[PDB]
Amino acid sequence: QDGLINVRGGQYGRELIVHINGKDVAKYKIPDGSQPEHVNNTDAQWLAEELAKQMRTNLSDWTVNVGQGFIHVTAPSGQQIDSFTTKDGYADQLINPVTHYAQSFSKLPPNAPNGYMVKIVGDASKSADQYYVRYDAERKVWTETLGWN
Amino acid sequence: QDGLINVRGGQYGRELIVHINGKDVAKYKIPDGSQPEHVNNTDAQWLAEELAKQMRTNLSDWTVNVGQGFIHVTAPSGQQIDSFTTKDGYADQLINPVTHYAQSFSKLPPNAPNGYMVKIVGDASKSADQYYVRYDAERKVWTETLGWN
Repeated sequence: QDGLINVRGGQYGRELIVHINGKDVAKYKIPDGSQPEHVNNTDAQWLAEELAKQMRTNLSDWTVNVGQGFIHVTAPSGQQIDSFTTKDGYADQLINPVTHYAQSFSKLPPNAPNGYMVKIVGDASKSADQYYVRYDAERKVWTETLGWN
Repeated sequence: QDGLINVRGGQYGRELIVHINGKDVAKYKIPDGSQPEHVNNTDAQWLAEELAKQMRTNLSDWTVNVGQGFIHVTAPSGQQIDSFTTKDGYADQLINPVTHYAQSFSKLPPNAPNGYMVKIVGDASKSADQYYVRYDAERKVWTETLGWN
């Protein structure tokens, strides 16, 4: 019942969709560069509201906020974020659907706003258990805290 | 009896084929940039159905699906994916035929959809055995599970 899609510099001609709840939500491709309006377009920040303003129209029952970040999808008590994929168009380094479960400490979202926790799972390279981090911030830092339940 | 070809940003003038069952299947080269239709073309996502729609025409007995991903080739009980290579045109970082056997944890496909297992073989750098991972997701994470048979 929350979790987030960080945006990083969408280049030209890449259809970005968000596949929450099975439906194709937040459809946009960054248009082909002929140049002047397109170079202001290729940033992540203008997309960060352009992707989000369509998700305020579609399924439509919960509120969206973005900071430098992400797109902080968060549902009410009835619905959840099952089948959460988000197509990239370019390689994986374009945008990422990142959730409450990362597979390493290095693969971790930059902002992920203050009330947020990740179950870091083992890297399968060290003999490590599965600790949790909980960004807290006021200061951009991933600590280590208690389990959620 | 499954396994997958991740696509990452095919640049201009690179013939991509998929060599399943010996035959040259899914032939396309990304056309030379003169510019406007070609910059929408150079993405991985438009290729992800363009490569797959030819494999729905050729050998033709099994269904294809793609998510953000890959091309999830999966055969029926009679046929298998023997001689599975997939030409890249650019370097190895363009597209990769990746199967149920990786040689390290770092060399591992990003999505590889939920019902999928990899035999991680030893890196020949540590004194390590050959453990299996089994992506499970709902959460983009490679765990460690039981053997298949």
